[PDB]
Amino acid sequence: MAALTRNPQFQKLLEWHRANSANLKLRELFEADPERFNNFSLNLNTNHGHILVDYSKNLVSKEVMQMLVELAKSRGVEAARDNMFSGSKINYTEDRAVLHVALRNRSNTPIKVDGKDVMPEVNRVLDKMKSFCQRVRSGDWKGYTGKSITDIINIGIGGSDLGPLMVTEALKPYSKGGPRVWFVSNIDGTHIAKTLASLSPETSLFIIASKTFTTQETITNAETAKEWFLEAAKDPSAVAKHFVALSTNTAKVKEFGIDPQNMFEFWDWVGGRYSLWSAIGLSIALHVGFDHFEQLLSGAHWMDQHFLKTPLEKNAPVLLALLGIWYINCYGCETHALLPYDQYMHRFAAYFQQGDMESNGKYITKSGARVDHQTGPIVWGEPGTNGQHAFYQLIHQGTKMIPCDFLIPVQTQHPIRKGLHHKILLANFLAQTEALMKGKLPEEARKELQAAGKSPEDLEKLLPHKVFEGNRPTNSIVFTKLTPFILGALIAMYEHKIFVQGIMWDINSFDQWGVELGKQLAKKIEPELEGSSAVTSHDSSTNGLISFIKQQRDTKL
Amino acid sequence: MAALTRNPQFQKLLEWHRANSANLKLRELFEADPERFNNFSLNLNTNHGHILVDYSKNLVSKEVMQMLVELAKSRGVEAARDNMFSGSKINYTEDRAVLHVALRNRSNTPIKVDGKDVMPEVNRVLDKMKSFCQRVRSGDWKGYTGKSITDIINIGIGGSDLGPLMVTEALKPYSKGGPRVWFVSNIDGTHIAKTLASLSPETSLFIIASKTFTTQETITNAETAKEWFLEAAKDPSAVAKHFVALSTNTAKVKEFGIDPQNMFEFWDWVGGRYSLWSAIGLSIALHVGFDHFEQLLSGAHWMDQHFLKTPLEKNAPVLLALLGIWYINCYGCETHALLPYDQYMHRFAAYFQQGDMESNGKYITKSGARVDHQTGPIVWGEPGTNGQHAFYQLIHQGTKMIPCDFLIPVQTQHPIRKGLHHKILLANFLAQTEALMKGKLPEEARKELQAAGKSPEDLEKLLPHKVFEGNRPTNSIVFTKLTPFILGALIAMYEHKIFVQGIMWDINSFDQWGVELGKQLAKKIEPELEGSSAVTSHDSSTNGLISFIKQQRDTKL
Repeated sequence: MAALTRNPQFQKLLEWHRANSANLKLRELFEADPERFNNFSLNLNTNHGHILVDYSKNLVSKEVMQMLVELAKSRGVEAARDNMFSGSKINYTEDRAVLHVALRNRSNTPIKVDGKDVMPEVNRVLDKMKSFCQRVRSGDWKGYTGKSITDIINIGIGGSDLGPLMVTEALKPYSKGGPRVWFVSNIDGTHIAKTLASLSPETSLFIIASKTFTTQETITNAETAKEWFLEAAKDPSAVAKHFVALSTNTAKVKEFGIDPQNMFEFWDWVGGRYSLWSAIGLSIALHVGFDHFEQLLSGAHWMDQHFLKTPLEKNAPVLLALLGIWYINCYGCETHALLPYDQYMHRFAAYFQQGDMESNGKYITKSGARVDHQTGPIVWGEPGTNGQHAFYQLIHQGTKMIPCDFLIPVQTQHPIRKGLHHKILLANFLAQTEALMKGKLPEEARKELQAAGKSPEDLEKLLPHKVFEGNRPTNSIVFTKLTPFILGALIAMYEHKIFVQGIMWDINSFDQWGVELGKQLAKKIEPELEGSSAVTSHDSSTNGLISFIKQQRDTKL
Repeated sequence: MAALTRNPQFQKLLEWHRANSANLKLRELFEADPERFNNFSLNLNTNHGHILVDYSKNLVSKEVMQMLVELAKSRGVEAARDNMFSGSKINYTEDRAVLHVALRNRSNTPIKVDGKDVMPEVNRVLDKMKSFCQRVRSGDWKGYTGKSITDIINIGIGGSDLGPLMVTEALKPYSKGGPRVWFVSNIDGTHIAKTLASLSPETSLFIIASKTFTTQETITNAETAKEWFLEAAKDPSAVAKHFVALSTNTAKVKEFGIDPQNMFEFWDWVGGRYSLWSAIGLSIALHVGFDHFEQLLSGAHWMDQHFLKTPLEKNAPVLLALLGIWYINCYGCETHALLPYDQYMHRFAAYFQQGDMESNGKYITKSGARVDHQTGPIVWGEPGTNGQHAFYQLIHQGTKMIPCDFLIPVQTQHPIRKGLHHKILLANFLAQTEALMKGKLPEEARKELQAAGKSPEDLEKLLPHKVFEGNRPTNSIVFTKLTPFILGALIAMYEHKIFVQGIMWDINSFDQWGVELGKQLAKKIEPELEGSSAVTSHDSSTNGLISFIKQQRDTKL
């Protein structure tokens, strides 16, 4: 088997689930214990706002939580965590440290890799970012015609895109005095084309985000941007005024036409999907200002310290991880829904699709043996209340068990109409988890149908359709306000949840070998598309699709 | 038990799956039969472009497809379809017809409800839409200060939002010379606030989209918009120049204060999640022009006729539906991924989250029996290559089986860099399904590591991590170009897929009782948020969360 399934604490948990889980009813758990909320929630005071992690509406008892905590311990979570924080090379397939925690280490306590403190270099790059932010935001940095920059365009894929996009979207209110920010990520020419259509080459600055500076899609997009730029500027020396790099490849950066002074470095122990805290976050710092960027880092730092210092049984990311293990490995739930009741957080779910799924969508353990159990879930979601009018029908009355995290700030950035909109938003946030837990009994629905004037025959037919079975578990994560600090804390919290789950499954949360095959096959297909000659080098489907492409590309519609 | 599980053709299929499915290996199926693509694909000629539905990379044989088609016949799919098209009241819990097909019935062949042809009224409203679009787009329609309209704002949620938003996004290249379109949907005040911040009351036209005209989010947003407008206009008569309604509820439209001549009517047999084809599509027609809206309808009509007239074994929506049944009810796959390799289609998956999940996320059958089998899947996805660089790690090397539909136009709207971007996009579209099908055997990975010059120890350490198990099934849907017509055909294709699955599960695809409970509970919580006193009326979590809200809402951050 595998490390997890051979673990006696896991076997005990699974056996208990088999024997007892059918008896777990949320309605009954709350009725039996008025202290349930108090005992199954964490009210975290960060000194810059509170984060309430309410996990009480979960299918767990004290005994279940105890078994889960014991499993975390016996899977080595405490030791593994300390190893991450100390710069041990826990990314074992690539033999790398995992040090996104160093990027936001505001305390500056030395963290060594290969015997050398990484903090001086972390802080040097941060200082460089700060100086660049001053130059651009002040208007001192001039474009090729001598005008201040009004637009910043981040070009990057995956981890070089999702974080900066999600964070600038979430922190939009903090962008007064900052340039507009745009994100180009898709190789699909539509993306860069529609972006450039609304820009002036005189006042636009491009941030090319790529560690190697050879990333195909990113560099292609970058080269398209440069071509567009040079059509107007007609001077290759002007490129340095309008293009900067988040990279370590000095030579390639120089060759592109970027001044190497404007290459913002990061390190191999910064995973792409954990990189917004590094140089990769430059577009964030430009948009909302360096002070706000430091606040974002500080919030993550607070959560890192919480994760590091807190006993497992009251440790927010650990508990979220454990509830996930319960639903994934005991209930067999494929998915995890992230439902922020916040329009600014509209890209939060998409972000954690990479953060969670690329980390933990794995099947080989540390020993090299295949898992014989489930690993990472499919993450998905849309903001409330919109989701209520799209897919909550299935959550309430479908055939899937779907653990959901509901998230909301207490204070809105836009308290319009004396708080009326936010009052309604909050009411829905609370009602939905209540509804998912309680459901609606036949006796409740029957009375409603009778009052509605339904005939005995119509009532009988309609009754089962109107019943809500309930017993659908949720987490409610509520925070004072979505500030840079609080957002930082929330992202870090999920980062550490993902870490804990990865350790428990005995997988590597920090590599991504599963992207390789698609890349290899794409490189082979690219040159085959040119010209009218038949392609026969693949399976008949790939061949047939290519044939269709060649036949249909000249058709006039 | 339920109709599906009692069905002998279903039990035959499931028994076959149990005995034979482990012997289905895609790589070997393709190697053994050069005709596989030919035998398991449909090349549809619409006379306005081709749609290739390639289902050959699925875990199916001729025998499987035969059994599925036989099951469709046994479940009365053709009769149920004919009943939909004829105006039979197949929405049995609400006693309503289901006639989104009437909305786009370009043939104008009578379709009767209660003995009365619906087509005259369908066409009357379409004519009203056409006339209104001409007046606004030409600049003839003037605001309260005598200026042409520059901005249209759709206010609506769910079915009154997702379609118009998805379609205007997808058809963006067709919007030249149209007014800017905005979508306000969330009750979250952020949504309307940041929209109004960018607008002038003098040049903005609001479109209040609501079937019932009583949805709290929509009416509240609409009232906020009206208040903002009237603060500037200071004249109630001016509202008629700036507010129109799309609804079935004349009385509530009048009550809100909208001119009866400013109401674009639809009917109870138009489901919200099937409503973009109706008056609800007004924002589409305004943005891209009524001619392009007619083309969208015409494409849907083509697909309607395809669905109606084609033998099941060669019927695109039927085959897509059957493959889904295979994966859901035999393999037990919770999810269905929609992955359009098209940035314009970035909201396609979100649209079908409602279309699919609100339709088929059900648990009660026509007989009144609770299902003892799975119904609708969780739909999710991001456009390629964005999703590709976020979560494909899990699709390739996780522990979940995830049916994926890959979609792409052969011709891009933006053939920049002499087609370079689209070449890369196409190569990745093709390579990913190739990779998912083929995988990479241990011996193949071994040879690669050998060639890289890895030591025996390093090779052995890395080997298992480099293996791709493959055998991951996909559909590839490729079409000449994403025109209004082709988009209409594609949306209708999935609508009918959803219909077929619903009939086979014996559920009602056209009601949505599951949204009621959340609405009820939110109304109760609303007034409880007012004031500083503790709430004790609910379970301890709901109470505790309310306590947190009250304690945290006055903290200065």
